[PDB]
Amino acid sequence: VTLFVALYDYEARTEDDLSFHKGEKFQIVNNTEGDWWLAHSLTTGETGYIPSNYVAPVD
Repeated sequence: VTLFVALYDYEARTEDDLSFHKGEKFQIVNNTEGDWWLAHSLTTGETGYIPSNYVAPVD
């Protein structure tokens, strides 16, 4: 798999998005439905939407 890392902090605004900190890592569950991706946090174990421009693939 390709994991992703947060480039910036983000505070959730809705019921279905995740709050996360810069440096948090994610496994992406779905990214075929636009620029908001369904992601799974490796810190919290939660799954929810994140803005895809806030993450980068881990080398």
